Amino acid sequence: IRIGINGFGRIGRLVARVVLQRDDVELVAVNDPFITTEYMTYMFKYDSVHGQWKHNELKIKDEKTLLFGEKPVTVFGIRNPEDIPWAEAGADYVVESTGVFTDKDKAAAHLKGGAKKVVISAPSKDAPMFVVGVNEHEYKSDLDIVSNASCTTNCLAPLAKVINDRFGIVEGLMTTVHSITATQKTVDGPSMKDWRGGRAASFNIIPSSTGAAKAVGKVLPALNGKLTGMSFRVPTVDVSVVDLTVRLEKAATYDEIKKAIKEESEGKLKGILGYTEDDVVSTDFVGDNRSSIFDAKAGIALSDKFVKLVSWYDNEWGYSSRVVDLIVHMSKA
Amino acid sequence: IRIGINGFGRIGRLVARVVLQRDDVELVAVNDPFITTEYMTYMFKYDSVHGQWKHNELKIKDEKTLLFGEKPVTVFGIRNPEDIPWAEAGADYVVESTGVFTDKDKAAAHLKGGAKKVVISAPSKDAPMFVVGVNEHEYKSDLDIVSNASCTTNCLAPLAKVINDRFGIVEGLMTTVHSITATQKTVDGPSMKDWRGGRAASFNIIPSSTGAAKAVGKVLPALNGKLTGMSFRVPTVDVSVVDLTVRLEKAATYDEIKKAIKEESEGKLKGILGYTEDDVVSTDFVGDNRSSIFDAKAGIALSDKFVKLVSWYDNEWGYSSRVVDLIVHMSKA
Amino acid sequence: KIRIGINGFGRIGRLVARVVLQRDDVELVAVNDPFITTEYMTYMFKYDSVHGQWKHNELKIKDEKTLLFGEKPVTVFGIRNPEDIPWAEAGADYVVESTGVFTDKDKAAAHLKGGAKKVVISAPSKDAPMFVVGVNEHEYKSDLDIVSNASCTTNCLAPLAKVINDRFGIVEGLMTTVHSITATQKTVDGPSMKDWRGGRAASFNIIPSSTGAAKAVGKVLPALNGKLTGMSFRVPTVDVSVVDLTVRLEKAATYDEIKKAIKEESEGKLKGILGYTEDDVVSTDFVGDNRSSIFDAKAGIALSDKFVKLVSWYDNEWGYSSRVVDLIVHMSKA
Amino acid sequence: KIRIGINGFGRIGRLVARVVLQRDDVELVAVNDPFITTEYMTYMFKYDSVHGQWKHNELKIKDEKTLLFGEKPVTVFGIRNPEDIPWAEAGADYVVESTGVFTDKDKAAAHLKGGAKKVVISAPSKDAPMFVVGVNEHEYKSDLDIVSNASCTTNCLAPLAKVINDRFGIVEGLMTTVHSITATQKTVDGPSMKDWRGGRAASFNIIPSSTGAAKAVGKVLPALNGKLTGMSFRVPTVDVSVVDLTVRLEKAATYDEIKKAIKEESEGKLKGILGYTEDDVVSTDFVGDNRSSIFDAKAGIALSDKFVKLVSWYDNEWGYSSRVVDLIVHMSKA
Ligand SMILES: NC(=O)c1ccc[n+]([C@@H]2O[C@H](COP(=O)([O-])OP(=O)(O)OC[C@H]3O[C@@H](n4cnc5c(N)ncnc54)[C@H](O)[C@@H]3O)[C@@H](O)[C@H]2O)c1
Ligand SMILES: NC(=O)c1ccc[n+]([C@@H]2O[C@H](COP(=O)([O-])OP(=O)(O)OC[C@H]3O[C@@H](n4cnc5c(N)ncnc54)[C@H](O)[C@@H]3O)[C@@H](O)[C@H]2O)c1
Ligand SMILES: NC(=O)c1ccc[n+]([C@@H]2O[C@H](COP(=O)([O-])OP(=O)(O)OC[C@H]3O[C@@H](n4cnc5c(N)ncnc54)[C@H](O)[C@@H]3O)[C@@H](O)[C@H]2O)c1
Ligand SMILES: NC(=O)c1ccc[n+]([C@@H]2O[C@H](COP(=O)([O-])OP(=O)(O)OC[C@H]3O[C@@H](n4cnc5c(N)ncnc54)[C@H](O)[C@@H]3O)[C@@H](O)[C@H]2O)c1
Repeated sequence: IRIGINGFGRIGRLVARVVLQRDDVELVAVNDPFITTEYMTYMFKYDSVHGQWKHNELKIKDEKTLLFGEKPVTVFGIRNPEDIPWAEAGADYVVESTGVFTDKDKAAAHLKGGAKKVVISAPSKDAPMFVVGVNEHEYKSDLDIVSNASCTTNCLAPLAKVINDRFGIVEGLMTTVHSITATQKTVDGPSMKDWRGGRAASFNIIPSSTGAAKAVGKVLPALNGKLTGMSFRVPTVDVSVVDLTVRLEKAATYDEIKKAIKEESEGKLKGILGYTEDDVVSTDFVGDNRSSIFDAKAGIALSDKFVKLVSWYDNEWGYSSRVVDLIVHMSKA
Repeated sequence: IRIGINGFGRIGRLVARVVLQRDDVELVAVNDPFITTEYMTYMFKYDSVHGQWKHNELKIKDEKTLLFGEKPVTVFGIRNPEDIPWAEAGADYVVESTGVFTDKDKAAAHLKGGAKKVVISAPSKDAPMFVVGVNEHEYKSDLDIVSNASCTTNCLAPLAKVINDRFGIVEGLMTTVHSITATQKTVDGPSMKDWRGGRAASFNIIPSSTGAAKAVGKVLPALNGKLTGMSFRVPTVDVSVVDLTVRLEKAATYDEIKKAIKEESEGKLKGILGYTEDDVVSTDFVGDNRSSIFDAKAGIALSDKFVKLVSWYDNEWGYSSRVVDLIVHMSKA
Repeated sequence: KIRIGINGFGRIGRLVARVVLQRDDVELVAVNDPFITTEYMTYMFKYDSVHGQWKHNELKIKDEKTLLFGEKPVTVFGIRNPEDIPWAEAGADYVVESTGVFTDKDKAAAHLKGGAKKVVISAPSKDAPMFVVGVNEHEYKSDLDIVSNASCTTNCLAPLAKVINDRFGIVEGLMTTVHSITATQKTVDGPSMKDWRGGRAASFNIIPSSTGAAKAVGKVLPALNGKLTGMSFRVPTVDVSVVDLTVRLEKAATYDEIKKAIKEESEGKLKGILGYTEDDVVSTDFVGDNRSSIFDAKAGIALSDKFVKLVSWYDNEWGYSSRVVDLIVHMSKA
Repeated sequence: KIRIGINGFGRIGRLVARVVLQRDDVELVAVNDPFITTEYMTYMFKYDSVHGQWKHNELKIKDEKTLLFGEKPVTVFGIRNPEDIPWAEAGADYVVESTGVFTDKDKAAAHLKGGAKKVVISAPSKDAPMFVVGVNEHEYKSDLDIVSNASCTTNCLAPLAKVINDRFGIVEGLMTTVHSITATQKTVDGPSMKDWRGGRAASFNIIPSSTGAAKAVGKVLPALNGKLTGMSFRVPTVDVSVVDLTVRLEKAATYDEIKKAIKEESEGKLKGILGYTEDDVVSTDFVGDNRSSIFDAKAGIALSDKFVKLVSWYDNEWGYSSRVVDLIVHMSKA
């Protein structure tokens, strides 16, 4: 299980922290043209949210290798995927976490290097989409390039599946309150694709567009077309919270809904879905590695068919775990 | 129209800025035991959100009077409402904006001074509740003490009334993303009444409880029991956004909903309800004095009976305007 | 008379424009920014996170070409390359270079090829002469093809440093600045090849950052050249900074006397440039303050009467943008 | 042996407790806070915005009375008045006074009435002697009924100031601190009768704030007494501060030599107290760092070899809370 990372960013570095820590996978190659080999060293070591790394990893040679205890990782800086030699240093698995190559077409440039699989660290217009714990088994050794969906979809689908599996969802609207990301700006700046997105990120509540509810349909067909949503970017560095307003087919009191989710959190969905009854706020989930954590005391019901459910997620650390879990599930057909 | 302010806080100072600016009202008395006469001078002058004041106002005498151009305001520091002599210096109208005296019973201590009316700057368990533009006409010269509802209710009811007036609301769930307030804490501290509320305010998304949807019923009886909601406190100094997920009786496309609201914003509800199609984020509404501003591009519809609507509000400045408008409407039966 | 052009419609670009538009003695001719659509330009100008909505005007007419500011029409350019900018072809005699990427004297010169008579660089340069208004803008000479309005920080420091120097003389001085974030920073830990700490998430760190401001003062105030050095920390505020000045003086003084001295100069030659407050100010109190430097009497502290620390506030965006307009005006007369 | 009591379960209260609980050489006996319910105490201890969830333990048993920390049981008090605190009745030999409201030597003494042998004030005092670990904790003498662990800032400054002083001697020095917000500040502009700027909304202002840290150094380091003075700015970060030191030295030096000197002392007597980094650090890099002062070589700047500026990082909450525990331990031995 040799893993390469394309784009050593929030997700890429975090995914590296996760990979290097597990004993069943190994980190073979990193690519990022914008970060020099040594600089990678600094970026990996220090982190504003996740803390200084607690094991070890340094620069061995002028530009080609880092040393983690005793495992070499080679370092590339290649602007173009097709010109990444994942082959010439092993790494059957590639995490595509640049944000520019989500088109299955564009991520395939990785097959041209020596790479058996590609995992895109975002939703794709056109790549099978899997969310661990909900539809990862729909996977096949014959799918070359795949997607781990998005952090929001990963938080939503697990709650969504359980909710519909047992009470059925007539209709659903989701709102997420979400932390800022690399695509935002420190001060009002240009972002042609999304205008509300150039506004100074830590000083505004910025409405923002999210395709996750339309994505839950595409990993969970019973719900296809039955949910949609929007988002608000707000000024926290990390952690987000999903807010789902749903209409239930079968009448259910709040307490019933509560321990139906508690059960799955203990059962099939342990490690993916969590459940809490504490008075948590978002810093409480920094470093939490579940996909979704249901917040019982938070949610609210109008009537036993109409209800609002709140679930947390650490958009960076949770989603990064799931990437590794997909990859491992991949290698075991 | 002589107005006194109890508790020279965010709302009280802002309401003072609003009163002093209008020509149809006058600011007679301010009470606040925790702020000395001169200090009031400093607090009124400078403001982190609203800017330095643009007309003028200074300390005349050791502890009893401030001078605004040529109008004296007397300054009290009395811990107990019943012992405030609103009489002995005029001021028929009192804005109760301390946050400790929302009980109609407790606000009545103001009638014991020389005061014809009291306006509570918050919801009351037991005081008639009015939201300008929605039910201010249900008022009577015989109601002694009143409530201007809450900032969220003031943002919600105007959208709510229009929505139900024309398409009918079967069921509604509201979420607000809301700025932090004086009740929150800079760092994790004690708040026995609400635990998620002691967590460091500018570093968390903090779920929080709101009675506004249950309050919209109590100024708009058609909707009584047909909406509820929750809130998220987030790290912006001012401005909040209401997010309403509603189920409509009569089918309506999004565009229809849009210009049905546009119309009222131009019509009956001008100055209370606004409408925009721009890419606004919350700083865009700092200083906006409407009750509610509908954000068209933001909202979303699943189906023509199920829809999500987004409206902004400047929790401090909008609500403070409305207080003055209630008071003025009061004095004119 | 006095038509102006702006290259780089960013924070300084748009703001210098809110200024040029509010004055009578100056006109806004055209703007260039290859990264902002003509309609986007109206959105960005109109709404501002720090300085509020713009309250006079203001729309566009030409599919891509022209913006109507009230009734004045501004020509809109989306052109990468500076010499490809036909400034004159839309009579733009003065060009504000607020791009951040052409602070070189030869670099800025590309604007002249375009048919343009002067280029003011809204940022310090390695070569272009540096003038700070109220300190040495008289060295301007009509020959200077290209100029620099130096930095926000140098504008807060210099005015202040002069009064202190020209009344008690500065022997030795060290400068710290507590500065707001800027567009060069990152929302989230990200790549900053030229400055590593500067890649760290901006609104959640106190970030040591470099500044030349204390040495630039020597270049605009050759009296002081070589006697000042400093550093900065970027911190999570959207706008407004503060200068922290540690100086030793030849001429003994008290805090009261240095306080009185500053007030004097404040209404003298340096009115509107150097300000003086004795209130309990905090940084939001200075948002939209057009003065280059505001001295804060109650904040500072003294060790001796020769060893002292001096506090000056400044709105890095608005004071500086005002100053650019000022300096241009003075170059039009002289 | 070494049982400890905490008055004021706040930021310093709860954190000194995460410390006392992690060590073997010390026990946590009981806590007092009239404003926190016994069950609330577990919530507040458990979850923390800056330092994460606590990862060893930990529950309660007694309706109101007792908390189980792993298997150690802690007695919970909700009592306003210090002398009403029967500390001994629950064998608590050492009392950490982290309330903020009893920093007076006679004020702290109320704890002794309660049957308690020593009171460490987690904050500087007007009277109580001030010891800074690694600088002068040896002046402790077994007679001292009551002690002060001084301030977070004095702990960052003193260690550093000594190395500089005892190798090149400080003639004259001025200190600035860029400091994180604390519980004394306000989310929103609100009343601060004792300090007006300190009432201003904390996460949206750079706030000038006062500090005695440079003068407290003289009281713990009488070599330096009267040669340092300073100020601070509070800024929108939740934890971690940085010290800005402007000093002139009798003994000429280079930046390299002062750099080498600090490193030396860093592993010498002052290991674990004074730290030394040459990396590209920012303030989050120091969250949960238990050292009292971390010197930052790349940040600082030098004017002469007698005029220099020195940068030290510090986690005001965690370093200080570690230090309190340290000083108590040293008082148990000596
Ligand atoms: N941050 C989150 O909460 C989060 C969560 C889920 C999914 N994602 C997804 O992950 C992807 C990256 O997100 P991020 O938050 O890490 O952003 P990021 O900006 O920190 O990472 C981008 C990285 O890619 C590198 N890069 C850019 N072009 C490259 C190229 N052609 N070759 C190699 N490297 C290149 C950059 O230097 C940078 O380090 C996006 O697709 C994003 O939607 C992010
Ligand atoms: N800030 C908002 O967005 C907002 C919006 C709508 C309603 N309100 C309501 O307004 C009220 C106050 O809100 P705020 O945000 O201005 O808070 P705030 O803390 O700034 O104001 C409270 C003020 O009351 C003074 N005070 C306390 N006790 C007093 C007493 N007994 N006599 C006289 N003065 C006393 C205080 O010194 C303080 O100045 C609350 O009821 C709140 O729910 C606030
Ligand atoms: N923001 C401040 O506090 C401030 C203060 C004083 C000085 N300055 C200086 O001002 C300059 C710009 O600063 P800013 O803060 O406005 O930066 P900014 O990023 O906000 O603005 C730069 C603008 O330049 C545009 N741009 C980039 N490349 C261009 C090109 N080839 N042609 C035309 N436009 C281009 C960008 O689209 C952007 O709109 C820098 O040199 C900086 O040192 C900034
Ligand atoms: N937070 C810091 O960075 C820090 C660092 C160094 C020193 N200090 C010092 O520590 C002291 C406390 O600081 P803090 O930051 O933890 O403050 P804090 O407000 O967070 O904690 C004070 C605690 O004292 C409790 N309390 C108040 N009155 C009490 C009483 N009568 N009896 C028992 N408990 C009472 C409060 O409930 C609160 O839990 C102050 O003296 C401060 O100078 C704080």
